[PDB]
This record gives sequence, structure tokens and C-alpha cells, in this order.
Amino acid sequence: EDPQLLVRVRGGQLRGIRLKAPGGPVSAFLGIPFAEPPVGSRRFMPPEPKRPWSGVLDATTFQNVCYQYVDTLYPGFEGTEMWNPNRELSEDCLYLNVWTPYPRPASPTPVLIWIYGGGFYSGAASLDVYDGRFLAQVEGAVLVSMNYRVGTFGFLALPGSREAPGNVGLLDQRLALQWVQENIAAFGGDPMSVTLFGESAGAASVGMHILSLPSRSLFHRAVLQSGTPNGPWATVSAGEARRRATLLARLVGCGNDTELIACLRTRPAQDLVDHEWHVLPQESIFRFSFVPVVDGDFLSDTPEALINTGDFQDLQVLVGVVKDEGSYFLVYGVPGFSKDNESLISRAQFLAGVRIGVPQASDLAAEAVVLHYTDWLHPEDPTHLRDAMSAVVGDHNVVCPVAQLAGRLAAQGARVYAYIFEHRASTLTWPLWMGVPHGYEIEFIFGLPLDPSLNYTTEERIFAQRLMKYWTNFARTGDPNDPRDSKSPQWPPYTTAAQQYVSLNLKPLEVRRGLRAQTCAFWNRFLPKLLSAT
Amino acid sequence: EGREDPQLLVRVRGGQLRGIRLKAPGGPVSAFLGIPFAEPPVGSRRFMPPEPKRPWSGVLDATTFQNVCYQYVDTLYPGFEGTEMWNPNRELSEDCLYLNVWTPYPRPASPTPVLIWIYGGGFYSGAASLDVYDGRFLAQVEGAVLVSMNYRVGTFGFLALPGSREAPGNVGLLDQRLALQWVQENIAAFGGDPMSVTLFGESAGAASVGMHILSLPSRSLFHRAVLQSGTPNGPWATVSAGEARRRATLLARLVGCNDTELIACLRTRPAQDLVDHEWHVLPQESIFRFSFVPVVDGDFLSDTPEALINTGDFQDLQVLVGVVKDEGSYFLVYGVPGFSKDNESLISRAQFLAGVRIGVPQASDLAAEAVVLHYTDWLHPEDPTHLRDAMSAVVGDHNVVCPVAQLAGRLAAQGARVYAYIFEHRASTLTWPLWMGVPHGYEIEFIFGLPLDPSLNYTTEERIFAQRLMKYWTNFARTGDPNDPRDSKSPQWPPYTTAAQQYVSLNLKPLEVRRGLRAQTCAFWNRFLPKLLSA
Ligand SMILES: CCN(CC)CCNS(=O)(=O)c1ccc(Oc2c(Cl)cccc2[N+](=O)[O-])cc1
Ligand SMILES: CCN(CC)CCNS(=O)(=O)c1ccc(Oc2c(Cl)cccc2[N+](=O)[O-])cc1
Ligand SMILES: *[C@@H]1O[C@H](CO)[C@@H](O)[C@H](O)[C@H]1NC(C)=O
Ligand SMILES: *[C@@H]1O[C@H](CO)[C@@H](O)[C@H](O)[C@H]1NC(C)=O
Ligand SMILES: *[C@H]1O[C@H](CO)[C@@H](O)[C@H](O)[C@H]1NC(C)=O
Ligand SMILES: *[C@H]1O[C@H](CO)[C@@H](O)[C@H](O)[C@H]1NC(C)=O
Repeated sequence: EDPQLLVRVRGGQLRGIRLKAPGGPVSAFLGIPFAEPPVGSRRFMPPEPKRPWSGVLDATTFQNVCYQYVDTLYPGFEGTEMWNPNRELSEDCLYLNVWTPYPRPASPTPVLIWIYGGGFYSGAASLDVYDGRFLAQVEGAVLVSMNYRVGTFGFLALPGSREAPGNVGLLDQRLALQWVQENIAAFGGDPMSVTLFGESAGAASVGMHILSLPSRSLFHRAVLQSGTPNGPWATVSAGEARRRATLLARLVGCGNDTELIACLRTRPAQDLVDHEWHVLPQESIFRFSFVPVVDGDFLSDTPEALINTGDFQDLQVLVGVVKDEGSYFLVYGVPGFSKDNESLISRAQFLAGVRIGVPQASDLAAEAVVLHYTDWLHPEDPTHLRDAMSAVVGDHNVVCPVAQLAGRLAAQGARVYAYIFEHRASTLTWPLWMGVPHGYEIEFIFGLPLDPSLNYTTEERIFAQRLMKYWTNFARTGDPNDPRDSKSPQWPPYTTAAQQYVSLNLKPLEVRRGLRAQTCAFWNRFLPKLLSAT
Repeated sequence: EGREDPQLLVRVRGGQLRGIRLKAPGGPVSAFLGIPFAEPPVGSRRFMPPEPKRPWSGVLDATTFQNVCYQYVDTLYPGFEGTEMWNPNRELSEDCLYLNVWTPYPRPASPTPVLIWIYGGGFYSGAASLDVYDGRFLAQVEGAVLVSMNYRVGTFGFLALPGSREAPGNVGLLDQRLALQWVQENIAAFGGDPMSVTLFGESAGAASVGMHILSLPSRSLFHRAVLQSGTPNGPWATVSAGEARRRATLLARLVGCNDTELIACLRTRPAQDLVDHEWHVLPQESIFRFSFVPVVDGDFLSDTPEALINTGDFQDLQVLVGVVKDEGSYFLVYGVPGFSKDNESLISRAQFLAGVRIGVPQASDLAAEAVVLHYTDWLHPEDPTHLRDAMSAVVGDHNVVCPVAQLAGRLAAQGARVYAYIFEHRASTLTWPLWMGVPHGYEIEFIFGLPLDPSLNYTTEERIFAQRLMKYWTNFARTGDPNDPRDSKSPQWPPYTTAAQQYVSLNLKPLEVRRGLRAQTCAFWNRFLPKLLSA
């Protein structure tokens, strides 16, 4: 019985497992319940804290993945499968994971909390690319990740009703954060230094914790990778959430709010997932059926209203995007695209794909987009059209949303560091044309190249160490810069005046100004005036 | 006769002419100045189409320049060379339909390609007698026969009550066409070749050339065309029948006046009264807008220039088109607050927003917003120097560079042989401030070969450059191709095509070929704005 693996939290005793990382052992505690199983009558409802337990709870194993849609576009292809659930699916899924160094830290140690993405319809903390052992071993960090309910189970809402008020998936995350405040000190964690980081939908969630006051006393710093709470996909209005929820009930055969949610509770999990996609208003990509809702509760107003007016004086944030944000999505709806060919498109297919990548666009707004992205030197050239299609999706959904957030935060007192990630993995399985797709910086942040058996290059390994350093230095201090290291060029704060950001890749840090400034001005400043002239 | 130079006596359909032996740096040239080509359009002929000049008796003296067509005279910078050089240099009169001819001395042995100059000046000003239009250098150095004509400008040239007979409009254009017919009948008497005639003009003159390409009766009067910083399409060169009526009607009121009665009362007005109120009929506060310009009458212009260029066949048409590097700057000091030739014109963001509305007067609030968003540098949105240069570029692109791009793009796609250039050299002798770069109209002095004049204090490189330009233009006149046949070692000037969008830079350095004529920005003006404005 290893006493390093024995921990007492407020709910009872836990037994963890000693895992081997390349540089040494780490203490892992996997499958720790933080809520009562949100099953039966608890479906669609806010989570409740986990009841105390007897004896020693076995926390040596990953728990079940929250019930969710499992992707089928490319069956058995490692590029898509690496994101699919690697455990059994269950509604009973509210568990978190903790990695610490072995032996347990003597001094209180900065805490990183990871929130996965997956469009708020999917994801799990058990995925191999979320393995916290590397950051724990190498950087001596304490790393936490939770499962939260996705899809209908986490975000279906009849706004204003008591039995489906919406945003419960976000409340799951909030509860896990409270759990860290109450318990992390027992793992050697510092509850007075908690950094949230997340990617895509996870970055958006982190964003919403910034914007929801009850979450604010539970963390001190934030990192948003390729996702924002603002933007076209991360939230819906109370009106639209209600429409979709009502439609889904209709598709599965279902006080009218009360009776409707009751019939839904009798439905087998897979029955809801079966029709989950059928409630989107238009044919689209980068749109998800059940996402956070502007309830006037978790989110008092829209994310844009909130960032446009909020006071972010004592906040420190690290934000960024990968080089080819939109490429991944094209194969998932835009005719002409595939991972099995170069995806060279005609002008016709480019026009058609623009109504899909910008589903909310009027005829005139989509005309504006097509005219902005066409290279008038090569207006017909297939390679340019394919690359521009991908840029439209990435800019509309990620890059410009990010630029807007970085800008509003910086102006209103927040401390901001911005990056773009430009290194394509040598082990990447998607075709060359997709470039550096949405989500492929993650494996580097988490330290995976340090595992010899993954066959990353030495340079990639050296690079992963650099990134773990930036992230953890940022966690320690709110500044990704090494504190006593001179040489290695400095990473400056993003500001509204100078708009400085850096490129993360194999070469030394390079400072650039303006994050797609002209193009984002088009999305962030002009288009809203246009669509509002409809 | 008896004792005069026998090389200066010539007969044309209207009678005998005595010209003058002018000195040019390289040798003598013959000038025939002030040849009348129409009956003086005065009295009850005001606003009417020109009638052909009636034969005279005796030998008409053609040694001096004739009257300048009655016009507004610029008062912004009194005595300043940069404006004055464009002002009338002869007496102002409604009796002003005269043309000038320069030929080699003695007159050429074989038929020589003819060049016809059409001056610009916004259809409200201009004269063929300006120093900068001196054909003596082209004639001496290239052996060219050069013809320039006066045509009516302003109200007298373009006031129209469309559909009426007393003021059908476009009579200024008909003045030009009559001179073209004059050249057809008479130029061979000077040794010119009537079957090889190339029109060339700058600004409004260029637009005029464009109108002649688009007007059936003009088409048999020339063979090749050059358009310098102006197009028949675009925001300023034409007005609809409706708008012209509104402006004629308003100008009548402002001077105290059934279309017959109205027009008859205008004919009673002293010419200066019509000129004094000419600017007052513009619908909005603007720059690069002129009150009386060609109208779409469905006669001279059977439809809008835009329609015509989009749907016309232009096989076997050869055109040279181009622009200067800073088309817009000149206009800013005449209307956009913050701009002056006497300071650096560093403006604020506020002044930029105000200025956009003035330089794009026909834009809704949203269209104006789009222009500001497109032209703003978002890395430095408040930088006075960028804002100043952006203002210039907004005006220049909207009015010239993008209409020229559209023109070249349509003509090329529809069969024409098109050659395109950008003129990038700032004259060492330029009196405008540096910030204005290479302004509208400052390629002209080089095309005409003024630097060859020793007393003008240009540089040796400017002299050589000027000579290169005269060769391009004259080679194009002769062949339809600006390249020297022998000189193949020197870099070639490729045709402009839709596929490759090639044009050349014209500066002190050898020809550099570039691709795309403000391709991205012009997609905004030419493709997107018309969609936006119509909503
Ligand atoms: C979380 C990290 N990420 C990195 C690629 C892995 C995948 N999650 S993700 O990036 O949100 C994501 C990616 C592709 C998606 O395509 C679909 C699909 Cl599968 C079904 C229906 C509709 C669409 N669509 O976009 O219209 C959806 C979500
Ligand atoms: C043809 C050669 N050109 C070269 C610059 C010389 C001058 N003609 S021009 O270029 O059309 C020209 C230039 C500026 C002008 O400004 C004025 C003026 Cl002067 C008076 C009243 C109103 C405005 N305006 O634009 O609003 C007018 C005509
Ligand atoms: C390289 O890594 C792979 C796993 O991706 C492993 O299976 C293999 O044994 C390693 N070396 C090779 C190429 O055999
Ligand atoms: C040219 O230069 C001389 C001085 O060498 C000067 O007197 C003359 O006025 C100048 N001419 C012009 C037109 O600038
Ligand atoms: C590969 O792309 C092409 C179009 O460029 C298309 O034929 C096909 O849908 C894609 N892949 C396959 C084999 O389905
Ligand atoms: C030039 O100076 C400033 C711009 O630097 C401008 O505001 C002003 O109007 C101009 N001065 C004059 C004399 O008009």
C-alpha cells in the first residue's frame, strides 16, 4: 500500500495509481466522482455534489465518457478516431482526473485545469492527447480534467423552465472547479493559483467562466486555444434553444414545459443522439445543435455584450489559433472536399460552400464574402479556391472571434498574450492540404512527443518542451516568459495599439503585428452592419 | 503671294491657309494654328450641334492660337504655376471652334500616321493651345502629324434638355466628331494619312475618346485609341437624361429662366452668367464631379457606357490605356477639408470619414462605411499619413484606376488588343508638394516631349525618358503596337489580357511588367459596390 497513492478528500478516501512517464513516475487519480450521477430524473438538470462514500474509492482507472454522438465519416482512421470516446458511454459520467508528481509536491503547486472541446456534443477527459502525466512529471504541475455533459444531456434547454434551465454542462464544469478549490490542497495543489485551459468548445467554456461571475472566484488565469465564447457557434439565444428542444421532442415522439421534458426523460440515450443533428436551422458546418444558451443566468447577456462592456482589470489570458483553423471541417459537409484527395474545387463549389460555411449569411453577405476571399489575380484557380474556402471557415468561426476577444480584453484592462501555432505534426495523418488543422497543437502542449514510442522527431520533442514551459510559466505567473532566462526572444503582451502576437513553430519565437487585421475588420466590423441591413 | 515661305501655304476644303515655321530643339516644324472647322456656335446657335465652317475668301492667317471656349477659370491658387498651366491662355469666347495642326518641316513625302489630341478638364474647361499640349516636339522628333481641336465645354457644350431640338446635349462631343471628319477630308493636304488616325486624350479627353469608340458614327473616323487617366464608364463622365434635365432646369432658374421658351431665354444670357452658376447645380457636395458632361441620350450614346462596354464587340480594335500613380491627390485640395498644397495634409480619422462622403458623393451610409473599412489600415487606423494617402487613393480608385481596370478588362475579354501602363515618374520640375506624388495629368508633358525643350530645366534622364514615351505612343499610332519592331533586346510590353492581367510600369527605369491592375481593391468597386448600392 503506497502512501503516495492514498489521498483523503472531503468525500472520503481515494486510491490512485503510480504511472510511468519517460522521466519518472507520476501519481494519477482517475475517475474521481464530483457529482451525483445525473441520470433518471436528474437528466437535463443542474449537477448536485457527490455524497460522501465509505472505505477507499478505487481511482486508478478512467471512468465512462458522457453519452455522445460517435463520429462515422472515416471508420477506423486514426485522424478521426483519436477524438472518439476511448471508454464506455454513460449518462453516469461526472468524474474528474488528477495528475500530480510522484512524490506529491511538498510546496503548494500551481494547478492547470483542462476543459476538452468537441462542439459541446462530444469529448472526454480520457483521450490520449489529454494525458496529464507529461506536464506533471516534467513541469511538476498539478493537472486536472473533468468530464461534463455534452449534447442534449448537457445543453438542451427550455429556457425559463425549472427542469431543463440549460447550461447544465457548464454547471458540471463549475462544480468540478469548486471541487478543486475544496480538495486540491490535499494533492499538493495550490487552490489560490488555478489556471483554466481549453481548446475549441473548451476554450469557449473557459471563456464563459470568465463571463459568469460565480465562476470567477474559482480560477485566476485562463488559456483559450482556438475557441471563444463570442462568435457564431458557441451560444444560442433563448428563443433558438427553445425551438430546437421543441423540435427534438417532436422527432422522438414527445404544464406543457414539464410534460415535454418528462417524456424526454423516458427516452433511451441513443434515441436523443439519433436526432441530435436534425434540429439545425440550415445546412451548415461548424454549427452544433446543443450549445450554451443566453439564459440571463449563467450568461446574463450575449458574450459580445459581455466582453464589450466587462471590466477585466485583474485578468491574465493566453489566446491563440492554429494555422489552418477551417480545413478539418470542410470534409464534413462541403461538396468537393475529402481527406483522400487534394480537394481542388471549381468556382461553383466555392460559392456553394460559402453558403454552408456561413449558413447565416444573406445572399448579399455571402456575395461580400466570396468577393473578399477570391484572389482576383487567380479567380478560377482550384488550389486558391480550396485554400480560401478553408480560410473562410477558420476566420468566421475561430480567428476573427479570437481577434475580437483579444482586442476587447486588452482594451479593458486584461493582460493578453496571443499566438499562432504553425507547426504541422510529422505524425499527422490528414493530407497535406489541410495544413495545421483545428486541434493539432494539443498533442504538443500536453507533452506527447516526449514519449519515444510515438516516433516524433527530436526537434518536435524539443519544441513540445518549449510549449509546456510557456503554458506552465503562464500558469505560475500569468506570463509565458521564462522569468530568469535571457536569450530566446521575449513574448510581448497583445495590445490594441500594437496588436503583437507570436508564431509557435520550430524556429525561435517571432513577433508579428495584427492578427488578420484587415480580414477580421471585415468580419468583426463590416458584416454585422450588413446582415443587420436585411 | 510672292515673297512668303512656299512650305507654309496650304489649301483645305474651306479655303487657303498660311501657317508658321516654328523652331523646335531638333529643327523646324510647320504649324497651322486657329483653323476654323465649324460655324461659330454663337447667338441662336448656342447649345446647338455644330454646323460645318462655310468657305472663306483669301488666305486665312493660321499663325496664332484662336479663342478658348468659354469656361470657368480656376481661382484656388492665384498665380501658382501648378494650376495656371491648366488655365486658358487665349481670350475666352463662344466663337472658339478652331483646330491646330503641326507637321514636319518640310511636310512629309509619304502619308504619315496622324495623332489627334482631345484635351481633358472635366468637360468644363481645357484648350488645345496650352503649352503642355505643344505638338511641335512630336512632329519634329517622330515625324508625326498632330491635330488638336477646341470643343465646347460646360453649359455651351453639354447643357441638355434631352429630347428637345434646341438643346439635345452632347454638342461638345459633336464638335469633336466634326473635327474628326475635317481631318478625314483635309489632313492629306498636310501630308497626313487619313486611313491611319489615332485618338489620344487625358482625363475628360480620354473619356471623350471612349465615347467615340462607343458611338457608331465616330467609328469610321479613327483606327486606334489611347485613354490616359479617364474612361467613358465610371462615376463622373456621364449623367442620365433625367439628371441632365434637372441640372439644366435648375441652372435656368438660377439665371432667371415648354423647353423652347426655357432654352430661348438662356440664349439671351451673357456667357459669364451661365459660367458663374455652373457649379451650383451639383446634387451633393463633391469632388471629381462636374455639372455638365455627356448625357445618355440614346442617340450619341445609345445606352450607358457600362452597358455598351459590357456587351460590345471589339475585334480589331487597338487601345492603349493607363493611369498615373496618384490619380486622386490633385482633387483633395479642391474640396476635402484638411487638404492643402501648402502643408503636409495630415488628416484625422474624422476628416477621413467626412472626406469619404465627399469623394464618394453617391454612396449611402453603408456603402461609405464599406469604403472606410476597406481603406482603413487596421494596424494603424488613426495614422494621419496613412489616412491622407488613403483619401487620395479612395478618390483616385473610384474615379479613374477602377474605371480604367473595368474598361481594360471588358475590352480585352471582348476581342480588343489592349495595352496598359501605370505612369510612376514624378517630374523634377513639379510645383505641387511631395505628398501629392505623381498627380493626375502630369504624364502629359512627357508624352508631348516638353523635356526636350532646353529652357525648361528638366534632367537628361527626363529627356531620354520623354523620348522613350514618344516612341511608345507613336509606335502604337503607326502599328497598333507600342513596341519598337527592331528593338527586341529591350524589354517588351505585353498586351493586357483577362488571363494574365499584365501591364507595364513607366518610369526612369526600363519597362517592368506587373500583373493585376489594383486587382483586389477594384473587385470592391467594380463587383461589390454596385450590388450594395442597389439595396
Ligand atoms: C475537439 C477537437 N477537434 C479537433 C479536430 C476534434 C473534433 N471536434 S470539433 O472540432 O468540434 C468538430 C469537427 C468536425 C465536425 O464536423 C461535423 C460532424 Cl462530425 C457532424 C456534424 C456536423 C459537423 N459540422 O461541422 O458541420 C464537428 C465538430
Ligand atoms: C485636365 C488636366 N487636369 C490635371 C490636374 C487639370 C484640371 N482639370 S481636372 O483635373 O479635370 C480637375 C481637377 C480638380 C478640380 O477641382 C475642382 C475645381 Cl478646380 C473647381 C470646382 C470644383 C472642383 N471639384 O473637383 O470639386 C476640377 C477639375
Ligand atoms: C514507431 O512508433 C510506432 C507507433 O506509432 C511503433 O509501433 C513502432 O514500433 C515504432 N518504430 C517502428 C517504425 O517500428
Ligand atoms: C531654368 O534655370 C535658370 C537658371 O539656370 C532660371 O533662370 C530659369 O528661370 C529656369 N527656367 C524655368 C522655367 O524654371
Ligand atoms: C475527392 O474529391 C473529388 C472532387 O475534387 C470528388 O470526386 C470526391 O468526392 C472526393 N473523394 C471521393 C473518392 O469520394
Ligand atoms: C493644412 O494644415 C492642416 C493639415 O495639416 C489642415 O487642417 C488645414 O486645413 C490646412 N491649412 C490650410 C491653409 O488650409
